[PDB]
Amino acid sequence: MVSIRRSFEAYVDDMNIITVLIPAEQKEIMTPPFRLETEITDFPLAVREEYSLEAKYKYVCVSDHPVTFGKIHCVRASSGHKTDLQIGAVIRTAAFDDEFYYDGELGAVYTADHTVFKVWAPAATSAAVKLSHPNKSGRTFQMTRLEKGVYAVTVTGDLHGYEYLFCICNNSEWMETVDQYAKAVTVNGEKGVVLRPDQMKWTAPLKPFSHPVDAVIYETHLRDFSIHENSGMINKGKYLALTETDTQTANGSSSGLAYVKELGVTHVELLPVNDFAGVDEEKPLDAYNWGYNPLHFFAPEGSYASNPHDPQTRKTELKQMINTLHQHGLRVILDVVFNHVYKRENSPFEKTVPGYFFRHDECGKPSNGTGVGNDIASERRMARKFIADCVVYWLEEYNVDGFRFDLLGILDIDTVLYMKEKATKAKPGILLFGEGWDLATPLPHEQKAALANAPRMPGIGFFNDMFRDAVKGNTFHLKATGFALGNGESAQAVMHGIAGSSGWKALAPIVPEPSQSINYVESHDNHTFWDKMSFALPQENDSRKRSRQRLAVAIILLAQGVPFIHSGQEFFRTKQGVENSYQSSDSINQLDWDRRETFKEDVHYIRRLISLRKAHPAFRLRSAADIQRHLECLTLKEHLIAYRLYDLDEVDEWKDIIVIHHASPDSVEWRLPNDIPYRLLCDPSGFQEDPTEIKKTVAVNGIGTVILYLAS
Ligand SMILES: [Ca+2]
Repeated sequence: MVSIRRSFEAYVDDMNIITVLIPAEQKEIMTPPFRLETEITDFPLAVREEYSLEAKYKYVCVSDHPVTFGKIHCVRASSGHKTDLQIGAVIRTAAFDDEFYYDGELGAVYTADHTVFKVWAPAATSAAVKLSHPNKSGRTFQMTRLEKGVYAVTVTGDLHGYEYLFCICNNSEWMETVDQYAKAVTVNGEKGVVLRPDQMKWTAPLKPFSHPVDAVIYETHLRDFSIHENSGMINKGKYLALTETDTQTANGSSSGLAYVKELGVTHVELLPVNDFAGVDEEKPLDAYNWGYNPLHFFAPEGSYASNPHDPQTRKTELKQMINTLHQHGLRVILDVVFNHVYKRENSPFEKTVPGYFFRHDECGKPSNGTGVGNDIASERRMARKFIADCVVYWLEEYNVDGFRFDLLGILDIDTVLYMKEKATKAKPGILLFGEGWDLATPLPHEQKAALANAPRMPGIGFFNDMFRDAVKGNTFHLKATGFALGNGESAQAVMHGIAGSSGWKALAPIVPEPSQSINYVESHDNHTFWDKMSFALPQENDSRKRSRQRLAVAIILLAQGVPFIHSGQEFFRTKQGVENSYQSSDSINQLDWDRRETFKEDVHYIRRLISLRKAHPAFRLRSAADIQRHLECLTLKEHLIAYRLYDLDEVDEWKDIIVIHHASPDSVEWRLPNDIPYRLLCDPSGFQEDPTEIKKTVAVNGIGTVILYLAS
């Protein structure tokens, strides 16, 4: 690794302190007094303290006046030697943040007449914009430093289609980088692209969503969803697939958009659609990736587009997909990754303002609470601005309906509340939730947007890992089993989840209100419910396993809270035992439409459970207080849980509702809390077309759910 040759080193580690490092074998030569120099300036430096290091001797110096950024600084030793003042830790100080915070817009501001380019690079001494265009003249123009560390330049002419890169000079080293706010990029996101507004017209206006507990979330990956040969969709693994109406499998079973609509889901959650690394857009079939390797936060991923070479195309297709879903009454949730970037060292953040956008440990090294290399320092003011900017942009430009925050716990609460204010204002009713894991990132525990602090984040939901493990079984231990798999030890936790996880007797609340509990038993992470259960119950036949998985769905779908379903879960999706399929082949990750046909009856069961939920508000109480007033547990045994919803006068169409979950293949009788005749709406066999009436007792035969209801 080559480098600029320098006599000694000097860094601005704080607004008024300069650290001078002198190579050991020069300690007696390059000695103090040290002076700071710049055009029009030459001041003395006071040595607060000095001490030896491995191969260098250090001097912690103080300056009477705070360092002025944007200009090259020289520090001279008494020996006459000099070196350029480099950037130190000063960038991560509150003082530095308050001095340079910029509240204006950044990026490329286009007009048919001219484009204004702006980049925040407070610690830099120079910046320029590099313009290029297919078969055209390339030009690089110096940018001017304005207030708040912002560099800008106005380029006359119509820049539509022009590619651009920023050149930022930090510590006398120029780095080339894509605009952090790039809203379009070239294939494989190598350069940003300036594009005129595409005049997209949203023709499927939707009123703000009623309430979180009224949603049914369906998590899917754009490639997985339609890549299968029998998917019935033409644009396999592309944005346009979901725009295809009335598609069906070879045997005639509904597929794609029609399928999703038919299931009764309200929100389709998509894995990362912003540009990420992991798939060569030039050869999309040669590799696969979930997409959790952020490159450009304001631009779409190119492998899902019909043509990744034409900058506007991916934008057009993602917007059409979203508008079409809306035309069909479906809403969209975007999985976003503001907790880290792919390859910190070469990221736009690091190349523009070194050390600013990432958290560091006490030793000065990048923290790794995310476990993937770096943690975005959301608490830094321009980072908080970026995240808020990004969320509002996706809402305004792509008209989405919510966001699932990957590693939500890595973000700081103030940032979360700040973006929430801006996001809900731009789009009333949107869903905002994520995995509030308490991770080892350098933030005080009460500042982490973790589950534990849910009480301070009203309007933000969290994946309920407790309810997940209670029903399915511990996720960390393959063999561990949950209530649905026959473990009576988790019956109470399950009942707690059924009640919205907002407190149950001796059990402390998981979240304050049910609107904040994302109830699920499967997601793209870890083994699918089918594969997990297959390892935990190696001696159980497929038929029984199917009943257990259907049981887990009924528990979640008939539970207070916000139901979440992993795509393919409805038909026992399997990944061949793969635990973490982030980069596995399509054979592993594709949505198996053949399996969808095979278990069309099971899929139908979950469809009925969803319709049941939608037709009865009793399952969608809006507060822990209302739940305490209409839900009560009637029986809690190792393999049997019976609860009921009552006093539903102005709540439900039905006067009383009883739900019994049985997790054992044996048969048992269950006494009702009264002798009034009820309607047998469902049993382990599934829903009954013509509900028979039963009295005093009811048979509970095998694994499954029985539902009784009293009309009015
Ligand atoms: Ca990409």
